[PDB]
Amino acid sequence: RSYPCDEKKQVIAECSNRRLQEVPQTVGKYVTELDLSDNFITHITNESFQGLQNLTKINLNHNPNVNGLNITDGAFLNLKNLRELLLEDNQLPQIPSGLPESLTELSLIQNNIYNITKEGISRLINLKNLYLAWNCYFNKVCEKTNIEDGVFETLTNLELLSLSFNSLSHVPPKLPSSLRKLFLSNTQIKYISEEDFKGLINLTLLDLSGNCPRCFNAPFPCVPCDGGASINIDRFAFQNLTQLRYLNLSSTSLRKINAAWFKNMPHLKVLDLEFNYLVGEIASGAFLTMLPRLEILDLSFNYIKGSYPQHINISRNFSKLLSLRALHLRGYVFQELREDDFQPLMQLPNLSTINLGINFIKQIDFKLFQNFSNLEIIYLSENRISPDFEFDPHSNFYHFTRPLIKPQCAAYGKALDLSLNSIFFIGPNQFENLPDIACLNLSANSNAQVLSGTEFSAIPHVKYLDLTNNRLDFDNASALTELSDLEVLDLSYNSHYFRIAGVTHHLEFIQNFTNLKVLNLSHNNIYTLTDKYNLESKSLVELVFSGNRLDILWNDDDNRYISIFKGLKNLTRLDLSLNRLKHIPNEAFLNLPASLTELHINDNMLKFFNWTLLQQFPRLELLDLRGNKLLFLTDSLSDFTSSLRTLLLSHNRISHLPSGFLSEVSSLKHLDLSSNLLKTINKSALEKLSMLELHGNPFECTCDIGDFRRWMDEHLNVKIPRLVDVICASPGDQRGKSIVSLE
Amino acid sequence: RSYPCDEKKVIAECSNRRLQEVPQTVGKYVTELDLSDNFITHITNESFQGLQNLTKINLNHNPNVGLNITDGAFLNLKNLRELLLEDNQLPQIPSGLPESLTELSLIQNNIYNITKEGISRLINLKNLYLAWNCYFNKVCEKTNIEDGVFETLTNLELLSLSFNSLSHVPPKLPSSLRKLFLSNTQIKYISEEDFKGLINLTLLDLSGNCPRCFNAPFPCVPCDGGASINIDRFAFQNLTQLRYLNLSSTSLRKINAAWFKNMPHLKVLDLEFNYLVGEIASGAFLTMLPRLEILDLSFNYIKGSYPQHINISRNFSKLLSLRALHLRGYVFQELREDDFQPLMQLPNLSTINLGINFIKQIDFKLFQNFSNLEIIYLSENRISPFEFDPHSNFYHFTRPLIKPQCAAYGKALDLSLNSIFFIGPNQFENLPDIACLNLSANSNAQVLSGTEFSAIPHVKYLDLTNNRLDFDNASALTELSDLEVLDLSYNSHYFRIAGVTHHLEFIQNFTNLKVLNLSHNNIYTLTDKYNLESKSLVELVFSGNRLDILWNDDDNRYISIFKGLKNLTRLDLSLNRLKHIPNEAFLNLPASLTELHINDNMLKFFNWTLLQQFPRLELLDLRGNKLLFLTDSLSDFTSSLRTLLLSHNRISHLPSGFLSEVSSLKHLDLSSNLLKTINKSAKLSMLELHGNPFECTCDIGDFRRWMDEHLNVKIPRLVDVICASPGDQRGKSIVSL
Ligand SMILES: Nc1nc2c(ncn2[C@@H]2O[C@H](COP(=O)(O)O[C@H]3[C@@H](O)[C@H](n4ccc(=O)[nH]c4=O)O[C@@H]3COP(=O)(O)O)[C@H]3OP(=O)(O)O[C@H]32)c(=O)[nH]1
Ligand SMILES: Nc1nc2c(ncn2[C@@H]2O[C@H](COP(=O)(O)O[C@H]3[C@@H](O)[C@H](n4ccc(=O)[nH]c4=O)O[C@@H]3COP(=O)(O)O)[C@H]3OP(=O)(O)O[C@H]32)c(=O)[nH]1
Ligand SMILES: *[C@@H]1O[C@H](CO)[C@@H](O[C@@H]2O[C@H](CO)[C@@H](O[C@@H]3O[C@H](CO)[C@@H](O)[C@H](O)[C@@H]3O)[C@H](O)[C@H]2NC(C)=O)[C@H](O)[C@H]1NC(C)=O
Ligand SMILES: *[C@@H]1O[C@H](CO)[C@@H](O[C@@H]2O[C@H](CO)[C@@H](O[C@@H]3O[C@H](CO)[C@@H](O)[C@H](O)[C@@H]3O)[C@H](O)[C@H]2NC(C)=O)[C@H](O)[C@H]1NC(C)=O
Ligand SMILES: *[C@@H]1O[C@H](CO)[C@@H](O[C@@H]2O[C@H](CO)[C@@H](O[C@@H]3O[C@H](CO)[C@@H](O)[C@H](O)[C@@H]3O)[C@H](O)[C@H]2NC(C)=O)[C@H](O)[C@H]1NC(C)=O
Ligand SMILES: *[C@@H]1O[C@H](CO)[C@@H](O[C@@H]2O[C@H](CO)[C@@H](O[C@@H]3O[C@H](CO)[C@@H](O)[C@H](O)[C@@H]3O)[C@H](O)[C@H]2NC(C)=O)[C@H](O)[C@H]1NC(C)=O
Ligand SMILES: *[C@@H]1O[C@H](CO)[C@@H](O[C@@H]2O[C@H](CO)[C@@H](O)[C@H](O)[C@H]2NC(C)=O)[C@H](O)[C@H]1NC(C)=O
Ligand SMILES: *[C@@H]1O[C@H](CO)[C@@H](O[C@@H]2O[C@H](CO)[C@@H](O)[C@H](O)[C@H]2NC(C)=O)[C@H](O)[C@H]1NC(C)=O
Ligand SMILES: O=c1ccn([C@@H]2O[C@H](CO)[C@@H](O)[C@H]2O)c(=O)[nH]1
Ligand SMILES: O=c1ccn([C@@H]2O[C@H](CO)[C@@H](O)[C@H]2O)c(=O)[nH]1
Ligand SMILES: *[C@@H]1O[C@H](CO)[C@@H](O)[C@H](O)[C@H]1NC(C)=O
Ligand SMILES: *[C@@H]1O[C@H](CO)[C@@H](O)[C@H](O)[C@H]1NC(C)=O
Ligand SMILES: *[C@@H]1O[C@H](CO)[C@@H](O)[C@H](O)[C@H]1NC(C)=O
Ligand SMILES: *[C@@H]1O[C@H](CO)[C@@H](O)[C@H](O)[C@H]1NC(C)=O
Ligand SMILES: *[C@@H]1O[C@H](CO)[C@@H](O)[C@H](O)[C@H]1NC(C)=O
Ligand SMILES: *[C@@H]1O[C@H](CO)[C@@H](O)[C@H](O)[C@H]1NC(C)=O
Ligand SMILES: *[C@@H]1O[C@H](CO)[C@@H](O)[C@H](O)[C@H]1NC(C)=O
Ligand SMILES: *[C@@H]1O[C@H](CO)[C@@H](O)[C@H](O)[C@H]1NC(C)=O
Ligand SMILES: *[C@@H]1O[C@H](CO)[C@@H](O)[C@H](O)[C@H]1NC(C)=O
Ligand SMILES: *[C@@H]1O[C@H](CO)[C@@H](O)[C@H](O)[C@H]1NC(C)=O
Repeated sequence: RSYPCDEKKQVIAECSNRRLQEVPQTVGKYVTELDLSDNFITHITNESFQGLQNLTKINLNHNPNVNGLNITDGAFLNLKNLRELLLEDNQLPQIPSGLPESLTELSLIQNNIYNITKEGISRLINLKNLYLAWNCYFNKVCEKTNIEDGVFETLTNLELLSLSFNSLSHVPPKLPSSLRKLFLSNTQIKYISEEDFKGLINLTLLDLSGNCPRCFNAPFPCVPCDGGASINIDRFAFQNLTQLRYLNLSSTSLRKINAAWFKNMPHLKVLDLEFNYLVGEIASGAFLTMLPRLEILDLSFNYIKGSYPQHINISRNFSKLLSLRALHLRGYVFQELREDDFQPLMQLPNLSTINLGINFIKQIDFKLFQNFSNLEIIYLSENRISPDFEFDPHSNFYHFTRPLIKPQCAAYGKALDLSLNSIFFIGPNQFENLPDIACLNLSANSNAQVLSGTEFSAIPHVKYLDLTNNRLDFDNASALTELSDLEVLDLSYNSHYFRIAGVTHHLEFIQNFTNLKVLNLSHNNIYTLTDKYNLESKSLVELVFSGNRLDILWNDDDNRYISIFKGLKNLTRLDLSLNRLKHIPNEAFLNLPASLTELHINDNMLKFFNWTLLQQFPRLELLDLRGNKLLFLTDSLSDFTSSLRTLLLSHNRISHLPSGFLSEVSSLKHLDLSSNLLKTINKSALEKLSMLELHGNPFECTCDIGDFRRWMDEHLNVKIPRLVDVICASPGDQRGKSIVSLE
Repeated sequence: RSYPCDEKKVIAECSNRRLQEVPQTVGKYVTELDLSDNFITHITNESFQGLQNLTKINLNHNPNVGLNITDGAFLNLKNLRELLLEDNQLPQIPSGLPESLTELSLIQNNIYNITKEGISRLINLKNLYLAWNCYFNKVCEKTNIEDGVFETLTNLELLSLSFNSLSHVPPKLPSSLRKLFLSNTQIKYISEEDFKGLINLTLLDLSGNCPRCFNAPFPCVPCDGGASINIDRFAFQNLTQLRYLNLSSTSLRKINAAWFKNMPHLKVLDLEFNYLVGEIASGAFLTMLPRLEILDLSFNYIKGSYPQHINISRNFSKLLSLRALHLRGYVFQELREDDFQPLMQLPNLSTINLGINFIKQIDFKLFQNFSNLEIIYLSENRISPFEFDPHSNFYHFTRPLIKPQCAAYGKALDLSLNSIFFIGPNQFENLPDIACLNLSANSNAQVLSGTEFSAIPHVKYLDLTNNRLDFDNASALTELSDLEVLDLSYNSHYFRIAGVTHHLEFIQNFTNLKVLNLSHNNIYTLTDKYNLESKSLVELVFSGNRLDILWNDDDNRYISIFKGLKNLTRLDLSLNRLKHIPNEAFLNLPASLTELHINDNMLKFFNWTLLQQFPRLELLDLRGNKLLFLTDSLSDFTSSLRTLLLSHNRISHLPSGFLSEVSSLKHLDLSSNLLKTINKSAKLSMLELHGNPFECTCDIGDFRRWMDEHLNVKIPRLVDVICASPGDQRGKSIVSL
């Protein structure tokens, strides 16, 4: 049984974030990939891996976690098959000397390396990917980056070079022509000469973002080119970049795009022009002629500060972008979207996504979207429609790359996102002349209206409706029923009226949906309903009821809600967490749908749980009771269940395991007992279980512990994670140490 | 040193201490004993034997999480006046309670039988509480009141019987009564005989008898066919001294004016939760109330009905003494000027409350034409551009409608929890001279520009919390020259977004601004001006923001973010995720500070030597962090520090000399840390140590010795200052060795 790492085959040794002080000498001979990131390793020497000649990869990132990792000349030199070596965030002062010449990936992102030397690098002929980003940047106290002449020239298999967020001042000379991707973002390069990318006939990606940056409102310390000038790109800079697919020129202070940049660039797929000053160019846009194969165009945050124009001015020459799939125009900042303003786009055959987030737009003429060929995502979030390093070095710096629309919503069809606006009620004609919308997000519009069964009549086929973070007033039982096809409904965070005991709350409308599969009512603080105390639906499969007040609903002095979930005949998944529950009336538990396969009651305050009532739940596979105050287990659990696969009891107050509880239920694969109060496990508990969790428990590590230890050896198919977290509370000398390490 | 209680001046506070039974170590000299919320299971004549000067006993909520009392167990207690036995699941009144009893509370038990044997022996009772013994869907018997049981109680002033099944006003009540409480007692009928003889009654509560049950937040049984309570027209005839009358939720559709004939001093009339819409618009009984100060007609809405207007009878103009009119939940669309006519000449009408009416429009000019409103309460409308506490009102909350700190300044207008998502140019035309304005929770997303409040320029307290304000203009709120308190908490919406502007410059422009709250805005980036500046400002709350990011190691722009706050005495930096504070950032905090909070962050280290630049610093709060050790040189860094809070850190060892370092140091909190000892080595008035894991061997004795030799050093919760080790000491307070 491996220690300290968790070893598997897919041979990986997961060994991260385990407070290891030195490289463990206890790693299998057979491991090919070792991860020791986020540990406290302070030294590496020609000893540190002596056992492990079959190592293809070592991750040593972020050591030591909260001064600097200390690597000896040739410490890795003995590792003949070492391919990928990650050394990020290790406060290195130089590139380690004597690296094995077999390397293909080297990463030194986020260290203190300001000298890139032949001695360090030139001998590594097999390097494919080399990452030196983020060594000198912002107001980090650091030197200008010295790149020794010809250091890269010998790297003739190098496909990816990244030097971003270093002070370079000039594109380094003598780059090998093997290069496919070249990242030089935020490098302080003012000027790009015809010579800089001369040879690079294989380049597919070039990133010159952040050189001559647009600094207004920068969320980082930002230094403009003198006068706020744009980057200066020679007319012929890109001449031989025939294979370029991706070009990032975000925040280079462009007022003018040169069309001839693109003359020899027939395969260009992505042009990123965020954070420039391109309002003028968006109105003119000759360069657009040059880009009929472009799929993605990001023109976000090019606004003129202070200027809030009536309309957006889009060149007719947008019509020429025949391959365009997505257009991003956040942050142009304009008051009104009129049908004609988007004419140049209405015939683009493959234009699927339009993103106008964050434009402070007050009005939109929605009939305009109809006229589009093929829109699948209309993203209008964040407008004014009405009735220890801050930046991840492995992320895009200029936007977020999460999907615009949850995938679960977009699978249903056309998507319209009106989240984070001011649509505080939906009027009669609000959704008029819209397309057949299937996925609709109205989250956080502070919508306080009484829905009544007509508001979505124009878009009756909505299948996924996100109404979270509003303040909806449920005083009408026809609400939403115009949506016969509704499958998913998200009503989380509409507490506003639910908190007020004296106003009606009608949730009757739920029964009227033929196809409703998932319903989210979390964080609504539900403690009182009007007239009908029961949730009913023949359809519903999942109910999420976390963060309401079942403590008040199932209070011992009130019977009204004793069956609140019973009418949910089709239910398999129920979540009752964060309901302040101290106990559940037996009658109320036995009234939970008998169809349940998955029940969560975690993060309440349960002192007692009545295990026997499980008998009314033949199909129950998973039971989550984490984060309650549970004191003991039943000793005959298999009397009460034959289905239970996963039982979670982390973070309770269990001090004893009953007689043979390990082998109590055959069906139990996964049992979680971590962060409880076990000081041992007697032979008593001995007499299909894949995983058993035990970390956090205060173990008494005397010879009383030997029974279980023996058990661990006799059942190595029972996985016990985090063995370094399965710790002796006592005795004094054994305190801190893993139970697994003492004789 | 008292144990296990904390004795004061002579009051033994001994509640919530996990006591299995009454402690036998109670100071013999104690008057009041609090043992509420322990796990006590039995009381005998043995329990309180040694204590004879007992005025009062509290044993509520025992055992907490079945209180057996023996007959006559309290008999030996010759001076016992007050006895609290709430929430003990008693099956009967206990027998043999002493005669000296002036106050008995038996709220929340299982007592269904009120007996002479229990009660009639208690000649001296002023106050008797028997409420909440059988109610709702509790399994309980109808309540038996033995005939005449209260007859002998001729000093009885308060009798509370609410929330029990009575069905009739028990007969034969001592005429001493000032206050009779009979809410939710299932009494359909009030006869002429029921009160007749109670000539000193100032208060009568008949609420919840024949309840209005629609949308009730509790299991609710109406009288047959929604019928009203039946009150005999001479039922209140000899109730000449009545000041408070509660008829909430009695299903009244009609009020008999003549109930108020002999009652010309009624001050409070509660008519919540009935059906008095017609009565409100006709209302002869409004003539019979010339001294009435507070009238509550809330929640008399007709369900479904949502009328254009509110119909207020002319006769409201006879309510000459009216100070506060509560008209929640009438439910209607539009408040016109003509509709509040009757109200305009009432000289003392200071408070008008229309919360929760779903109102869409108001003619704000109508409030001018009143004689002297101090409080216009319009929260929770549609304006645009055991569950229950047995010591609270059942039908409304009793907290001030407007926070006292805001009302203190003058006329107040509360428009919270509406949909005023921007303030238009006339939103505040025709208003009185408002001094306190609440616009919280309106989802207002506007760019304030220094003109929106011109029509009410003397606002001194402005609550704009829970909005989504867009700070894109340095002149925001600058028309309010008199502004003293500005609360902008919970306006994260746009501060989240790196790409839009965030202009806080406007703050320097106020001569008289004292308090600024910017909590929970997740502020991490600001536009152009990176500094907060004010000559006047005295307190800044900045909790719930991102100083971890503002003060990041690779950015210098915010290193002086608070320096320009030259007059500042209180600064809150809690909940900012700070793992460490740059030294140059700390030194840049205003030197005027007297109080600094940096609790609930994640600090591993603290540069104590930095305290030399803060010579007026009295309170330093570092609770809920990850500090691993204290300086050993504190005397050298500060001579001003009185309170030092380190609760909930990871401190393992107390530095030699620490306990006698500092002269200014009154109060030191080290509860919930990792102290195993306080070795001999290590103005002091209080020292908190509960929650630490002490080694309870002989090493500990030097500290015990220390405790004895300094009784002037309070150490609360000694019950909770527990041993972790060794195995035979685990569990035991460190005094009990
Ligand atoms: N460019 C951009 N993208 C944003 C923005 N806000 C959200 N996003 C989303 O990032 C996601 C990643 O976009 P990004 O353009 O940064 O990177 C793309 C594009 O550069 C590129 N791509 C993607 C699609 C395509 O048709 N052609 C193409 O070249 O492949 C990357 C991987 O993204 P994937 O599409 O596989 O998730 C997109 O998923 P999205 O359709 O929901 O809108 C995108 C934003 O402001 N700008
Ligand atoms: N009656 C009533 N009061 C409500 C309601 N909602 C909030 N409140 C507030 O609770 C508070 C308590 O009022 P309530 O009528 O329940 O009880 C009063 C009144 O019954 C009575 N009183 C108060 C003032 C007075 O002039 N005359 C008078 O008889 O003494 C009690 C204590 O008041 P306090 O000392 O807390 O101000 C008031 O302080 P408030 O001015 O903000 O408006 C009140 C509500 O819906 N109804
Ligand atoms: C400028 O524009 C280009 C957009 O083409 C950006 O390149 C993209 O950079 C991200 C972040 O490093 C890369 O994503 C990462 O990819 C690796 C490898 O597959 C994976 O380990 C990470 O988790 C993450 O997915 C992405 O590959 C890359 N795009 C392409 C086509 O290679 C560039 O980041 C932009 N520059 C800045 C500063 O925003
Ligand atoms: C309201 O509850 C719904 C339903 O539970 C939440 O949406 C669901 O969120 C879960 C994860 O939180 C999604 O499951 C995940 O699927 C992904 C991708 O396939 C998988 O990688 C994850 O391990 C996980 O299984 C689930 O698909 C999603 N369901 C739907 C229908 O969208 C929702 O987040 C809740 N709303 C709020 C505001 O919290
Ligand atoms: C019916 O209306 C009357 C209006 O007076 C309400 O009477 C009030 O009842 C509350 C609830 O206990 C009393 O509050 C208590 O005041 C005493 C003062 O010594 C204090 O010790 C308690 O902690 C508690 O705060 C309040 O005094 C009382 N008002 C008067 C003038 O006595 C009554 O509660 C209403 N009934 C229901 C069921 O809501
Ligand atoms: C925004 O910050 C202000 C200033 O901290 C908060 O208002 C202040 O709230 C405290 C209590 O948290 C008040 O002090 C308390 O006063 C009461 C009554 O005098 C007293 O009983 C307490 O012992 C304590 O002294 C303080 O007066 C009050 N300040 C003002 C100017 O009203 C405010 O609550 C914060 N807002 C939010 C939404 O968190
Ligand atoms: C509806 O719009 C809201 C608001 O933008 C989306 O909420 C975001 O969701 C992502 C992923 O769930 C989170 O990481 C963000 O934190 C959320 N933002 C906020 C402000 O809450 C929501 O996901 C959208 N719904 C769908 C179905 O796409
Ligand atoms: C402004 O309006 C809101 C209306 O809710 C008040 O916020 C409430 O404050 C009370 C008293 O502190 C709290 O107990 C409530 O929980 C708060 N409710 C909400 C929804 O936040 C606020 O106090 C009012 N401000 C002033 C100055 O009176
Ligand atoms: O927007 C509105 C308008 C009126 N009502 C009415 O107010 C009462 C209490 O909520 C109910 O009868 C309901 O009809 C609402 O709930 N919401
Ligand atoms: O409501 C608005 C309208 C426009 N802008 C403008 O948008 C840009 C980014 O915030 C800035 O120039 C600002 O003037 C806003 O910030 N908020
Ligand atoms: C790191 O360790 C090496 C030897 O292992 C030593 O020569 C060197 O001085 C150390 N450097 C630091 C800064 O610890
Ligand atoms: C673009 O849309 C056309 C139809 O207008 C379709 O034939 C073609 O397959 C689409 N192109 C891609 C790459 O999806
Ligand atoms: C629901 O609202 C509609 C629209 O006004 C109305 O016709 C209907 O009567 C309402 N139904 C209920 C349950 O009140
Ligand atoms: C909703 O379903 C119920 C049947 O349970 C029915 O009474 C009602 O008319 C339905 N309303 C709509 C709009 O489908
Ligand atoms: C029950 O749930 C299943 C999904 O597992 C679904 O196919 C079916 O429609 C549901 N039953 C009814 C009556 O809707
Ligand atoms: C109004 O209040 C004042 C001051 O408390 C009081 O003296 C006066 O009698 C009241 N006026 C009336 C008409 O009740
Ligand atoms: C703030 O907005 C007002 C109103 O639009 C305008 O007059 C003023 O110039 C603005 N001030 C700033 C700081 O831009
Ligand atoms: C606020 O004060 C600053 C300088 O202290 C000044 O620049 C600005 O014009 C002032 N604004 C207003 C609206 O008074
Ligand atoms: C500083 O605060 C104190 C107390 O509020 C006050 O006396 C003084 O006016 C303030 N100073 C200035 C310059 O506003
Ligand atoms: C504390 O700050 C002072 C002043 O900057 C500095 O001299 C000292 O080194 C700091 N000490 C620690 C513990 O960092």
